[PDB]
Amino acid sequence: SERIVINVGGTRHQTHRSTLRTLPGTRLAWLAEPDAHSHFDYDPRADEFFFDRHPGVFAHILNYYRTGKLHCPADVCGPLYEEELAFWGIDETDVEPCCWMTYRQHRDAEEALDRRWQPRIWALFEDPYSSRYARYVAFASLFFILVSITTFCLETHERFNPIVNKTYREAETEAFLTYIEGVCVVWFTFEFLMRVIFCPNKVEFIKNSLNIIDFVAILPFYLEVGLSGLSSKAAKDVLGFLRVVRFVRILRIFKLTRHFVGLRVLGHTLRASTNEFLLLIIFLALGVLIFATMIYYAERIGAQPNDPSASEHTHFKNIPIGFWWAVVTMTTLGYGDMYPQTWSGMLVGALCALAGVLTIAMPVPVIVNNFGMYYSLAMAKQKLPKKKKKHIPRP
Amino acid sequence: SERIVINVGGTRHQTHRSTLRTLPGTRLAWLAEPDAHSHFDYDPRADEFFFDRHPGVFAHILNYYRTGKLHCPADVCGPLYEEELAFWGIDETDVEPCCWMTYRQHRDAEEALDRRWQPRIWALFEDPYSSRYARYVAFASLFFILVSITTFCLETHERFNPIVNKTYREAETEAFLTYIEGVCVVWFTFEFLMRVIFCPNKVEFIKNSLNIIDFVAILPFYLEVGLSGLSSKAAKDVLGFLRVVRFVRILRIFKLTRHFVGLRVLGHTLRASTNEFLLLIIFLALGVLIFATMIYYAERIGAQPNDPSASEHTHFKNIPIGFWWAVVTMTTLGYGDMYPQTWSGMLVGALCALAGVLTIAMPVPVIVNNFGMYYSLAMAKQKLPKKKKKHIPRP
Amino acid sequence: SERIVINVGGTRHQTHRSTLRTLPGTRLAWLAEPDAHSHFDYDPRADEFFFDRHPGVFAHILNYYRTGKLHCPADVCGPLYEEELAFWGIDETDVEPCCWMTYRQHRDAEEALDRRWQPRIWALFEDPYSSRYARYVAFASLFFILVSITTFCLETHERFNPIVNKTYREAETEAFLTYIEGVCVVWFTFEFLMRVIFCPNKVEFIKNSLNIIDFVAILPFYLEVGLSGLSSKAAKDVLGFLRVVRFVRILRIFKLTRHFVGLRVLGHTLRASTNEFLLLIIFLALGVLIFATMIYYAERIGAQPNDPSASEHTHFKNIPIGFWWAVVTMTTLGYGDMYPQTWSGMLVGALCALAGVLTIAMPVPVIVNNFGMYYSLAMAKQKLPKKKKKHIPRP
Amino acid sequence: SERIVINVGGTRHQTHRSTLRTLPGTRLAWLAEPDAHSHFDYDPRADEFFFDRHPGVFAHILNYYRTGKLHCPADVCGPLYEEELAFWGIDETDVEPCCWMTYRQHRDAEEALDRRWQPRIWALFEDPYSSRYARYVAFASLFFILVSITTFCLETHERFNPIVNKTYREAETEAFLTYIEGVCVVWFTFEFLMRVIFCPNKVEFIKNSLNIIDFVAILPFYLEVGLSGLSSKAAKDVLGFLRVVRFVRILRIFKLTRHFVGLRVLGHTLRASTNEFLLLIIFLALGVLIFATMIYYAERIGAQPNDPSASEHTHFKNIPIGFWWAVVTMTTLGYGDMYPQTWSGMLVGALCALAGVLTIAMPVPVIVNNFGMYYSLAMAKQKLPKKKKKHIPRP
Ligand SMILES: CC(C)CCC[C@@H](C)[C@H]1CC[C@H]2[C@@H]3CC=C4C[C@@H](OC(=O)CCC(=O)O)CC[C@]4(C)[C@H]3CC[C@]12C
Ligand SMILES: CC(C)CCC[C@@H](C)[C@H]1CC[C@H]2[C@@H]3CC=C4C[C@@H](OC(=O)CCC(=O)O)CC[C@]4(C)[C@H]3CC[C@]12C
Ligand SMILES: CC(C)CCC[C@@H](C)[C@H]1CC[C@H]2[C@@H]3CC=C4C[C@@H](OC(=O)CCC(=O)O)CC[C@]4(C)[C@H]3CC[C@]12C
Ligand SMILES: CC(C)CCC[C@@H](C)[C@H]1CC[C@H]2[C@@H]3CC=C4C[C@@H](OC(=O)CCC(=O)O)CC[C@]4(C)[C@H]3CC[C@]12C
Ligand SMILES: CC[C@H]1NC(=O)N(c2ccc(Oc3cccc4c3C3(CC3)CO4)nc2)C1=O
Ligand SMILES: CC[C@H]1NC(=O)N(c2ccc(Oc3cccc4c3C3(CC3)CO4)nc2)C1=O
Ligand SMILES: CC[C@H]1NC(=O)N(c2ccc(Oc3cccc4c3C3(CC3)CO4)nc2)C1=O
Ligand SMILES: CC[C@H]1NC(=O)N(c2ccc(Oc3cccc4c3C3(CC3)CO4)nc2)C1=O
Ligand SMILES: [K+]
Ligand SMILES: [K+]
Ligand SMILES: [K+]
Ligand SMILES: [K+]
Ligand SMILES: [K+]
Ligand SMILES: [K+]
Ligand SMILES: [Zn+2]
Ligand SMILES: [Zn+2]
Ligand SMILES: [Zn+2]
Ligand SMILES: [Zn+2]
Repeated sequence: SERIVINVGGTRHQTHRSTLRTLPGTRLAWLAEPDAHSHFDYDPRADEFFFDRHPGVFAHILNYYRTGKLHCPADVCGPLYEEELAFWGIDETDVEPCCWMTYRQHRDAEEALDRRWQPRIWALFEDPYSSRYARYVAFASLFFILVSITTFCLETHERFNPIVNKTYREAETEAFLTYIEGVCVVWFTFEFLMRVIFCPNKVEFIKNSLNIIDFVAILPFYLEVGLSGLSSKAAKDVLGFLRVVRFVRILRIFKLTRHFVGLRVLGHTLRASTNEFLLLIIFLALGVLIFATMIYYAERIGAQPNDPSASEHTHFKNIPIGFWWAVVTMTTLGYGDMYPQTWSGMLVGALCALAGVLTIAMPVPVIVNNFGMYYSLAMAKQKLPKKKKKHIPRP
Repeated sequence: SERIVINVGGTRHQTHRSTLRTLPGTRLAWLAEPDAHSHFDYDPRADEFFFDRHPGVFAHILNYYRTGKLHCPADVCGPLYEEELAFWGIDETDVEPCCWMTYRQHRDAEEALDRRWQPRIWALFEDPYSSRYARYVAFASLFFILVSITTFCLETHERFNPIVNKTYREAETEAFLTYIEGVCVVWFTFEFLMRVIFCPNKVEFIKNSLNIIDFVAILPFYLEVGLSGLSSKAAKDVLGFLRVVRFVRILRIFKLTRHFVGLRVLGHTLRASTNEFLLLIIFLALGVLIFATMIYYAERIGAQPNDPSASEHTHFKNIPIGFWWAVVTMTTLGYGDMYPQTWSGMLVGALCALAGVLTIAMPVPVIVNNFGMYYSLAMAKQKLPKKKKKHIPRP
Repeated sequence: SERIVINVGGTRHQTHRSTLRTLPGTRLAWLAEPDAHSHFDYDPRADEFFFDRHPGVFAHILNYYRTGKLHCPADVCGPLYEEELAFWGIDETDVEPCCWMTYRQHRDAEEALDRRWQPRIWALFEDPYSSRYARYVAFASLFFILVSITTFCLETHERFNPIVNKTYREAETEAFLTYIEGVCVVWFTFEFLMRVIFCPNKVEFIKNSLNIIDFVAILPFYLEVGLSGLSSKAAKDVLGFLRVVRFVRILRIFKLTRHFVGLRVLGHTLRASTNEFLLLIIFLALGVLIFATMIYYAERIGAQPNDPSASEHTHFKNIPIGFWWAVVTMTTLGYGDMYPQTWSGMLVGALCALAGVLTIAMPVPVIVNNFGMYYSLAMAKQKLPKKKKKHIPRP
Repeated sequence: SERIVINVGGTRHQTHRSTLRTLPGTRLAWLAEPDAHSHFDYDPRADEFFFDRHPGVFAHILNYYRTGKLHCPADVCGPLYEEELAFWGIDETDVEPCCWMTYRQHRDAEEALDRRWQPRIWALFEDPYSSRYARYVAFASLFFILVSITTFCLETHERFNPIVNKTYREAETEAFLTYIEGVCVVWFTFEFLMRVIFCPNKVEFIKNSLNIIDFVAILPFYLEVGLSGLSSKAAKDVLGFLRVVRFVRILRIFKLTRHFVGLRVLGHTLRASTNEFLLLIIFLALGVLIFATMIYYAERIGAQPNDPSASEHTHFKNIPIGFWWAVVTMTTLGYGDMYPQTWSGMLVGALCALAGVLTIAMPVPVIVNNFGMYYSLAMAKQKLPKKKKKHIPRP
């Protein structure tokens, strides 16, 4: 008589058949049919149906059935409630906004985070420490990347570019640094040559950004060597262009840091928080423009309409330079190259400081907390090494 | 015999009729009446009343009945407990302070966040991307707003105001920038004219701050054009005033950013955190005044009562300038235009730095966390698109 | 037979009499006695004892009885668990460290936050807005405090102290500012005189820090007026001392801000977080000393043992000045008056920057979070105005 | 018939014997054996097994049995769930990543935080305040450490090193400071001598870093005294070396601060967050290198290939100095000694500022939150003094 008792894991839940039918197409709606006594596990003597599930969360699922809103309990995790909803046939997109984010947190974080000697030669990058030879190769690669970066940094130092007035007063970098860069080049191009020759999935290897970086890093030395024969003025200009391009040597440390879990988590966080990064950029641009205009106008209060001497006493000659001042003041960087010198400009700068603090504190915590989730999940996955399931599902 | 059993969703709750009557005027108080056996769903054989509700939270409601204090469970959400309290007749303002904020969080966040061709022409701003023509119009508006802002920023640059000594050594802005601003004006005033002519709810349209901004942005060009005919000295002064007013061009980017969810969430957060903003302002003012006075006095320790040379060795000539120093030091901005040069002033500046850090870290986290709630709720509402209810309430 | 059933709010809990006796002196230990059948509410037919309490938390209390450790459920609040423990006779100091802080949070926050016309005249400060006359008096007091502060700030400005060379080239402040300070004095001393004459609890009134501040603020004007008659050189020195003491005028704004809930919450937070403030001070001192010594030594690498020219190229002449540099660099203030100019000093300064960031981020979040608790509780108490209890305890 | 009822603390849990056998080797798997009726507490009349445990968490353990995933309820603490899992034979390493971190938090924090007169003389450092004589000794040690640090700081001040041109224009520190350092030395070496003579566990005492620091602090004075007799030029060089080593006096304040709970918690946090510190270091190095290169190239846009005058207008002569600029800009320190002066360098500096803010805000919150856990746990352990257990385990 409209009375149905559901025994979920030893706990008897009593509700109405109309309440069960309120959500058609689900297991509890099917149970509310006159044929459930034969279509389900039914007890004639006890006059109740049995279910080997978790009653505590069945209570909340039946609360959805009863009221019309699907919430999520805070005493169990999202994955557990998801398994129970899947078993009961409840659509997980019915979760109310008051619980959706907490319910999805873990799944969202997981989504964000996720010849016979030819294989041996291709194993040079895969777990280099696994083999002694590959570990030694990795150590040599670290040496020859650090040395290349050091040579690139030193080539710009004035000590290594004494001015030669014989050939014409121009500068000339020392040749020993070039020789060290050359030995770096020969070793690193040996590695690149073996990687390119012994290369499965050629399309993927070419598309690989790290390999592209390696190729564009090795190109300039060869191009400079070849073009030196031409020894033309246009060849000199192209040599200058090649020197400009030589900066790609610093990008070979991303290969070294590619195995770092913190770096991978940071990359995943950057991919996930694109909206927050765009929000930060837009906020910063708005504040920069507004405060540059405000300081420009506050530093000219009481000035003549067109007198050129109005701008002779203020660092803020124009609004574009106020942009730089505003970004520096908003980031609390405060270089001091430009600062207000009037009372009105002083008030404007104070407002700029507080506004920058607040507008940067708006989305940076969101990005930081996303990074926290992803880092914690990665560390947990490390601390939980793969092992036997220990559980046998039913035949 | 004073013993009453309430069967809430299959779970039997046993309490005393005096306990039920402790809260008069509620459903459980009515149940505690001699006529509940006919006024409610009663089972003579089982001698208990049945309720198709959530027992887990009925336990806490009955705990309110039993002890006298209404708390809120942490295993269910505020909206769920609110529905249950509403059904049971419990006043939601009885929630104790230890649980009120958590119970209300979601509702507070939601409150904070909340001719035949004439409609087609009025659809120019409503979902411009919806129609191809309106999307093109929006692209053109973006172009003509960015170009206007660029021209306004460039007019203040010294490169575009060569000094003319013929007519009288004064500055004169280039005319090509004025011409580009003029084409910007003609397009934007075409848009404004159509918006004003085809305008439902004229009162609302006039009261609209964005439309007011548009009108005050278009006024100065027309006023300068008209007043140039007068060519009087007072007309020149009014032209200078119009140049000052010309700054309202930068306010036309708020129209572009008005569709941004981050901007709307920021606005809602600013509306909600007025108390925290006032607290921040008052704290900053107190600290600024106190530390300006303290540094003024610390830089004059051991000085003569009236010797004018006492202030010749310190940046802190007066307390008003100490205000600027104190705000700069409190925000950790540290421009460096003024800094203590004595030991006592050094100690005072250190105290200013720490005090500013703490007093700014007091309410900024509150504002940030409010922003976090509102942003998370808005993102959840986006991720949860409107769909079928999927639930049928009882006839 | 060692089997006892406890019916707590309709839920039957079955345990052993030895388990109940494991904690002597409590209600459940008494229940485990052969005389509980007459000393408690017992049901012979059902063979169980009845209790009109919350079973969900009785389960955790019985878990304490069973295992030996008292924990606190996260599905209910600390006050609720406290009431239940008090009823069951459990000592609340048995709570394990894994739950003690969460259990106590709310109570700790509450502890931190906590003639016939003679009363009318004494009501001048109590809710001044309550009476129209008192509100007008408060407005006048605000006016005469702001004006006094403005006069005090302006007296130090060079515009108001033109140098008089007739009487002897010394400075002399303008007399109109003194006259305005005098009218401020007469009004404020009228208020102070009425407060002192009509004064209940004279001991408390004298001990009041705000009234002490008022008296020390009014003293210097009278002392300067009286001592001007002496017109002696020692009198001039005492006049200079009185000018130094005149700074106490800025302390009369604490009276205005004493009614501010944010200010009161800040005071409570300062009282509560004394340990964290001491930790911050000690950390800062350690880092300052260490980094001052480190930078002093890093700026003298390769220098002569005693050559005086070693310190001619570095801002770090000594360690005491390195203290100032270190505090400025640790607070991320970066004035720029002193900075490393060597590679070793540069590394030391970088280490100082990161170390300061971390050591300041250590306890500042603790203080901030305490402030957050207290502010949230105060706002909740405001949002929950006093009303009828609505609940009637049993006779 | 495949139906088994488990009565856990008065609550009847009904499941299948196959469900119980899904996890072999556990208590519930043993219960699912035909001999459980004699191997466990069984009730023939009621046909159920009894367990004096917590049903609420038994429900989640049986949910593990049922589904195959072990989660952890959020309504109870990690230690409680750990005791229950241990009783039921469940491996605590089966906890899913969605709950592992919350389940382990407390245990991880605890792991991170963890003659007859000869003993009396050795009690000089153990609870010095316990005995009056030891408290006086501690006060004297504080005096003689602070005075030594003050003398060390003052010896580098130019006031105490007047230049002597008689003996040869070199500097000479005052002798009274040396005499005060000598009395400091005699007292502190008395303490060290008694500590070394009366010393249990000599190996541990020698290995103690604080005692090593004490010995290396006392060595230089004796070495300078002894070597002064030689009075050789090489002896003068070794005297300069000893002056350099004299810096170890500042390390004697770690002994004073070794009893501070905040310092111990900081040390534990540093030990625990090694991964986060390495992440911070690697992030900072990557950003510093990248932004130094970027600013170097942005300040030379449009410059000649080799013209020496290209670097005459920019602070960024090389990339190594850009390293210093980049670290200063990333930490928001902003000294101002070097800043971009071009538009491209300005954009690069802005990007550096935001990138530094974000990359420093990534792991610093993790370290801060670890510190928060450890500090809260230490304060809780203090607030919970050792007392009687009050609970008697079963014979
Ligand atoms: C420091 C910088 C970031 C500027 C300061 C930020 C806020 C103080 C302002 C700047 C832009 C403002 C927004 C600009 C325009 C709009 C659209 C406005 O909606 C409309 O105008 C639609 C029509 C109407 O009903 O008026 C709602 C507020 C909002 C989001 C504003 C909220 C407040 C904002 C974020
Ligand atoms: C850096 C700036 C913000 C100043 C430093 C802030 C705090 C160290 C001080 C400044 C003002 C102080 C408040 C000024 C006056 C009062 C009113 C006082 O109450 C009374 O005086 C009422 C009568 C009495 O019982 O004395 C309680 C403390 C409180 C809030 C003080 C708490 C401590 C405060 C916040
Ligand atoms: C930037 C400033 C704050 C200095 C850097 C802080 C930490 C890197 C150091 C400085 C002082 C150190 C503490 C100084 C001395 C001790 C006592 C030491 O215990 C003993 O020496 C007792 C006897 C023994 O077993 O050795 C335990 C570590 C601890 C707290 C140290 C932990 C690491 C600390 C906090
Ligand atoms: C301001 C500094 C810290 C530089 C900016 C940081 C991020 C914008 C960049 C710098 C280094 C990047 C990482 C460098 C290389 C890799 C390895 C890459 O994996 C591979 O290349 C493996 C082969 C392939 O499938 O391509 C995955 C992304 C990741 C972690 C990158 C993610 C994005 C990172 C963190
Ligand atoms: C060339 C004329 C020269 N003489 C003169 O008083 N002014 C002036 C006047 C008011 C004024 O308001 C201010 C003040 C601060 C910020 C600010 C404004 C704006 C222009 C209205 C918008 O942003 N600014 C400048 C001048 O610019
Ligand atoms: C013109 C006389 C001149 N000669 C002289 O010693 N002083 C002096 C003395 C003490 C002194 O205390 C200090 C120090 C630091 C901060 C501070 C104070 C106040 C005045 C009491 C309040 O805020 N300040 C200054 C002077 O101002
Ligand atoms: C007067 C002699 C002069 N010539 C010379 O090389 N030095 C020197 C040598 C090493 C040195 O180590 C450094 C470097 C950086 C920081 C630092 C140290 C300490 C002294 C060991 C402790 O803190 N410092 C200075 C000098 O001070
Ligand atoms: C000596 C030649 C001189 N003349 C000239 O235009 N350039 C130049 C050109 C482009 C350029 O791109 C930039 C700009 C900003 C950052 C940046 C780059 C890199 C080199 C490509 C990598 O990091 N930088 C510099 C010069 O360095
Ligand atoms: K800063
Ligand atoms: K700064
Ligand atoms: K700075
Ligand atoms: K900061
Ligand atoms: K500076
Ligand atoms: K600076
Ligand atoms: Zn919900
Ligand atoms: Zn509560
Ligand atoms: Zn616990
Ligand atoms: Zn889980």
